[PDB]
Amino acid sequence: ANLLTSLVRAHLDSGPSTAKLDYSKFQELVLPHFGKEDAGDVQQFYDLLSGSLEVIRKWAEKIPGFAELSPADQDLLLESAFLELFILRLAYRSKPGEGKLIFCSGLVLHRLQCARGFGDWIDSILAFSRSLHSLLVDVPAFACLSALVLITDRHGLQEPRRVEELQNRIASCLKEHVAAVAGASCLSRLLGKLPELRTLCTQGLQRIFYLKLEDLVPPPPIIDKIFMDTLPF
Amino acid sequence: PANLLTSLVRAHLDSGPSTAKLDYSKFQELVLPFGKEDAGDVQQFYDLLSGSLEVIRKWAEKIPGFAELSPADQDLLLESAFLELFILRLAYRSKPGEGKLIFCSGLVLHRLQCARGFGDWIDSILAFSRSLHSLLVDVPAFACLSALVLITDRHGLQEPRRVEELQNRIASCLKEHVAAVAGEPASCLSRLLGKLPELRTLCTQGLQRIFYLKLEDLVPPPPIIDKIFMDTLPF
Ligand SMILES: CCCCCCCCC(=O)c1c(O)cc(O)cc1CC(=O)OCCCCC
Repeated sequence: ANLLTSLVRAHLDSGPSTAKLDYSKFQELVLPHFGKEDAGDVQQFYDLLSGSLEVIRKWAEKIPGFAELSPADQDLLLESAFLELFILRLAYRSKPGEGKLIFCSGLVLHRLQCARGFGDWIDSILAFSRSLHSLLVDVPAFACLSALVLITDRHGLQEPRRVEELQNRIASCLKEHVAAVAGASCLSRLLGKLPELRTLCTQGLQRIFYLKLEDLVPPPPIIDKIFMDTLPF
Repeated sequence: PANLLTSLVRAHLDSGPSTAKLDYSKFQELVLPFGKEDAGDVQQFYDLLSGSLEVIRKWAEKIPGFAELSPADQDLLLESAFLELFILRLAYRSKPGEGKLIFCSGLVLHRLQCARGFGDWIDSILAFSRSLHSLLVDVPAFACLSALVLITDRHGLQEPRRVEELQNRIASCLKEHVAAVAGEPASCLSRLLGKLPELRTLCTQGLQRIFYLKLEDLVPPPPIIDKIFMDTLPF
């Protein structure tokens, strides 16, 4: 499809390549102090979230149909899927067999260097990464899946039908791809790990909560809004 | 002083169950099985919190001077210390060598009957309990310590100087007692006061737990607990 192709093109451009990969800050051993954290750690965690939202936003803008949705709805979909997309993209691009977190900017960091800012949450993501990797999801299948996480019903959409339309479009594109390379199943197996993912988002909210409590540095505003809008109260 | 100390001790003892009005009817140390957390666990956790609330208020009312602070400041101090006090009184009352949580009603429960509702937080409390017990804090020393958790600076007080005054009064009372029983005139005291910052950290774990449960939203919190959660979030 030209669609599939546009999805893959959007996806690949939204992450880095082996070249663009940044070992400038990477250290294979750091001796941190567990269960505590300073302002640098907290800022870097927030900055990694921020930059991921910026990248995810540009990625979404290249999904055909997405940019013509209402602004409100664009924001709503992005904000509602952000954490879920952050984790999924992180898990898919990282290298858990080496303890390597690879973020969308190309920044590579070791699990121990992420321990301070992220807490447990980073270990939990790596476990998810390993589990997502054992499914062997190829790039076009993934390029579709990720878009379907974004383009989905959310409460408060102004034009849910347009969203549902686009959702169907992308579903068909995926279905078609997984038929073409076969020559319902992997999918049921994929959906099997969604609870891991729902839990992982939850861990993210808890970690933001905790850091907000700590208040060493204030969250960026859009991250802060997402945190708050996600809360049912 | 003096008689202050005596009023503190009297308030403290009257605010908890007698060794003989203790309730083991619900105690079971063997809990088969997990996994996750059902709704009966969440309600019991909220109910246990609730039950300490009214008791801590009557306890505070018997601290000399406390009723002579502004009503607004009274509410603020209670709400801001509820969690810390709940934990401190629990940690002191309970028996961590045996896994026994003893609540202010007299209800005795095993750490595994509290795990589902409280999560990690109960282990953290028990660790604190064990550590508070190694200090061998006698009842008057404790009767003072608890009051000092309540009577302390908080943001929004109308008369912080008066709160400070009463705080100092109680501090002196404590200092004096710990000198009169340890060897005059500190280590033990600086070790006692060491527990207050730990207690804040445990309050934090409580908020995190309430957050998480509010997120899960099996059962909603009681409004007054909910209000305390919300008022004591700086946002
Ligand atoms: C785990 C609790 C989720 C239930 C919360 C209900 C609201 C969900 C929602 O639609 C919503 C929104 O309308 C705007 C937002 O900015 C955020 C959300 C929350 C949402 O997308 O679910 C969890 C992940 C949030 C960050 C990607």
